[PDB]
Amino acid sequence: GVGPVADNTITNAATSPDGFSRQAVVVNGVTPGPLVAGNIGDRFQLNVIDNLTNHTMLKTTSVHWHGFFQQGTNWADGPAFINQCPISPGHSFLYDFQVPNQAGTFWYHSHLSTQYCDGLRGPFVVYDPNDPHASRYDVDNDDTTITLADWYHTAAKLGPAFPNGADSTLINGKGRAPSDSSAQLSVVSVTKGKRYRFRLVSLSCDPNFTFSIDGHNNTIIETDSVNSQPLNTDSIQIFAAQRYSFTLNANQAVDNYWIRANPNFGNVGFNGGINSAILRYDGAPAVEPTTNQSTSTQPLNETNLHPLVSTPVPGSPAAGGVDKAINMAFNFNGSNFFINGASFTPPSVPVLLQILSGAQTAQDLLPSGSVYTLPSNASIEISFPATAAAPGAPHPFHLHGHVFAVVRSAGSTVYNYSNPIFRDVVSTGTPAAGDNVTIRFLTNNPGPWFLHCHIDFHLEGGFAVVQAEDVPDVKATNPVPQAWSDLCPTYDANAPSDQ
Ligand SMILES: *[C@@H]1O[C@H](CO)[C@@H](O[C@@H]2O[C@H](CO)[C@@H](O[C@@H]3O[C@H](CO[C@H]4O[C@H](CO)[C@@H](O)[C@H](O[C@H]5O[C@H](CO)[C@@H](O)[C@H](O)[C@@H]5O)[C@@H]4O)[C@@H](O)[C@H](O)[C@@H]3O)[C@H](O)[C@H]2NC(C)=O)[C@H](O)[C@H]1NC(C)=O
Ligand SMILES: *[C@@H]1O[C@H](CO)[C@@H](O[C@@H]2O[C@H](CO)[C@@H](O[C@@H]3O[C@H](CO)[C@@H](O)[C@H](O)[C@@H]3O)[C@H](O)[C@H]2NC(C)=O)[C@H](O)[C@H]1NC(C)=O
Ligand SMILES: *[C@@H]1O[C@H](CO)[C@@H](O)[C@H](O)[C@H]1NC(C)=O
Ligand SMILES: *[C@@H]1O[C@H](CO)[C@@H](O)[C@H](O)[C@H]1NC(C)=O
Ligand SMILES: [Cu+2]
Ligand SMILES: [Cu+2]
Ligand SMILES: [Cu+2]
Ligand SMILES: [Cu+2]
Repeated sequence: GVGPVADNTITNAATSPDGFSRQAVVVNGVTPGPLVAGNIGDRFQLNVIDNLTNHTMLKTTSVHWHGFFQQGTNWADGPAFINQCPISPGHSFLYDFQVPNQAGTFWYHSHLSTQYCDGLRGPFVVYDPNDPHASRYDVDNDDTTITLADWYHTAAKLGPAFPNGADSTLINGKGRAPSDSSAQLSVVSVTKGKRYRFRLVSLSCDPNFTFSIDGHNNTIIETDSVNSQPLNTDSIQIFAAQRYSFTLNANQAVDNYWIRANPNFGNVGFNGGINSAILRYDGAPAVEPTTNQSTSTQPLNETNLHPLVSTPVPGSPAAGGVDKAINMAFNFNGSNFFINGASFTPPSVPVLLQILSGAQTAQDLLPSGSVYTLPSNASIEISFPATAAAPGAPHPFHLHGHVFAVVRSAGSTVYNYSNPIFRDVVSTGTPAAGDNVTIRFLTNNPGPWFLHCHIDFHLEGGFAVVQAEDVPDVKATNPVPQAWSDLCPTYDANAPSDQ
């Protein structure tokens, strides 16, 4: 829609995606924000204009472009106090980066506190003119992007620290809450006889969703920005921050069909058309579907996903057969999450600025115990053993600046060192199954990269660490613009009520 070169204006506005009016953080007037798009090889120049006025939802902001490597532009990655100080109200900041070696489905969101739950989130697509999946579909545009979101009637800072589900699931920005069962539902239009590349994006801040379309099967062709071999499914459980592209063939009778996105907790099911949208074939009447849900007989299993092209797993085919192995031991005390004994507290000086100011060892870098220094050009293995010590399972963990191989998926005891799927957000599963979800990546990208649970309320509680990669090369590799250098002084000069 907008981009690669565009203004993104951030404001507070009244919205009613489920008929319930509340103040939210919006992008160019809307939540979810507009589709940002471009092509592989593009330079993106996204000018984020901070016109926020509401301290409760934060007047400052910082935008993360989810899934992008940001090689040589660590400064524009987004996480507050990791890669930048927040943009201040009444100021603008230009995110200027390239996407030379990636295509697929991404998203953007505030990476400051829990601000993205309040509305600052939208889809981001990078098209491939030579897309290897192009022969599998006919249509791929603005109207084939499907966004999923949890929506709350009480703002992130005003409700419980860990809410027990959303008031409504939104599909393409609309959904129903119990307060209004006649609220406008989103309609996705299809012309019979065409195949559509639907890009499913979870903008969720907490819950995962089990996505299905009545009377239609789906062919998965992309997993978080990674091209997969075609996998036919009839349902997709999608965790917060994950993406899938699936091909839908509009080959059924001209009719209305229920699109379903059932959350794992909160208001579950479909009473009164909650958790629902409409698949309308051209020529079908402007009414609700009356189609019935069928049992999923081909649900998506992550272990069934494999890259479209041969993609070697970092290291050697053995447990710990890497240059560096890291285990993440989880703890939770009622209010804060801990990884290996440390609950993340954002430092005063952004980690990247600390590095630029000379800090290159874990010892010198702040916060103490939360920063892991990684060797350059090395294979890394990280395990996230599921434990009842950290409730809120299944936790979807996300690694910035990298795609990783999922050598062991949730609900599986298999270690796949041959052809596992690569992605950027992974469910760590449940302690009930004795899950030990394990990932592998190569250190090809100098800079500090955030590694955290993508349930934003959990991130807020400190469920995060920093992977500081190739620290002695970070400054030379990531030259910073004057505008970036100016962010921290401006932010630190703010009255705390203007934050
Ligand atoms: C900054 O942002 C924060 C967070 O978004 C705002 O916090 C809100 O604070 C107020 C208290 O001042 C709370 O108000 C409560 O709202 C309850 C629900 O209100 C809805 O339902 C009402 C009955 O149907 C309806 O009248 C009301 O509409 C009105 O308010 C809307 C905005 O909320 C507005 O868009 C409409 O035009 C209309 O004026 C709501 O739809 C209500 O039941 C309580 O009695 C109480 O009034 C809010 O809950 C807080 N919001 C959230 C999301 O948590 C804060 O106001 C913002 N500051 C400024 C200056 O805007
Ligand atoms: C989506 O994929 C599923 C799973 O492959 C398909 O379900 C299959 O549908 C066929 C045809 O409807 C079923 O076979 C038929 O069964 C009925 C009743 O037993 C019988 O009367 C017919 O003669 C025929 O054999 C099949 O059982 C079923 N498979 C499973 C495992 O559920 C579905 O058709 C696909 N949907 C579309 C629209 O492509
Ligand atoms: C949890 O631990 C943090 C320190 O990391 C502390 O600030 C907080 O008070 C604790 N909360 C409890 C005891 O629930
Ligand atoms: C998970 O895997 C790591 C590394 O292989 C291992 O050290 C750890 O003990 C495992 N945890 C569990 C609970 O299986
Ligand atoms: Cu993200
Ligand atoms: Cu990210
Ligand atoms: Cu979590
Ligand atoms: Cu992040």
